[PDB]
Amino acid sequence: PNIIKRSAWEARETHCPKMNLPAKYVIIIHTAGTSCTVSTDCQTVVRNIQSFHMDTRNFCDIGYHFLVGQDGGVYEGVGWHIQGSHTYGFNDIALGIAFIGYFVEKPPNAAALEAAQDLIQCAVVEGYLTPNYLLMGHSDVVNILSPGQALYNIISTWPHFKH
Ligand code: NA
Repeated sequence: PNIIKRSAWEARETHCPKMNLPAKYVIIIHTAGTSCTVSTDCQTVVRNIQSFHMDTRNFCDIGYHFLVGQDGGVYEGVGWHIQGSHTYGFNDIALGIAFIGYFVEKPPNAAALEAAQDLIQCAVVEGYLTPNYLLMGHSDVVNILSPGQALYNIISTWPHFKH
């Protein structure tokens, strides 16, 4: 897919750690904030995410390698060659792809989903991602207690658990 570069959304220039390529994992994330369905709005959101990550979160740059808007566009975060700040303990081996929006109740539209799969496939073709890469959701990294793990299963039987 034709990637919308940092220059397009007027990203703040930085000098961050380099990425270890090819990446071996793809971690899907959602920004959990507002979505965007037209390019101009997506550029604004991406720019504001970079500012928040840097100024408030103290990250070196925006934490995602790429972001996907519901305009069907793929937006360069830090890109292929820069380390992410999206999932601690995996930022230099995992490509963090974040869907712009909140997708708990509804999924991103077909345009966004297809753009994401196209990006992942292209990553392998170009050598940015290993052909035997592991795809997972943000919560799937083992250090984040999640469903299926022994401890999670036990606390899910405790009072007040999600109710
Ligand atoms: Na986990």
